[PDB]
Amino acid sequence: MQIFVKTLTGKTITLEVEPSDTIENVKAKIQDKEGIPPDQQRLIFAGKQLEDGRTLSDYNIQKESTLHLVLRLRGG
Repeated sequence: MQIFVKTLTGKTITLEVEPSDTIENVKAKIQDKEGIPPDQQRLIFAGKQLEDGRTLSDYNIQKESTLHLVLRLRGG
């Protein structure tokens, strides 16, 4: 099933995913596509960061849901 990932500035990256697979599986597509490594990738649904080793069903992320892609540098 597909979701939507939005970058900082506001490019939308349409992205396909499997709901009982993990956030790591989401990140490996983003990492193929754009090329940000998964430590530097930070995916925000709403105002929670999604944990790595959990599924999309855990968070309750579904078809045609918007995730926001911002980065991880050093400070925060």
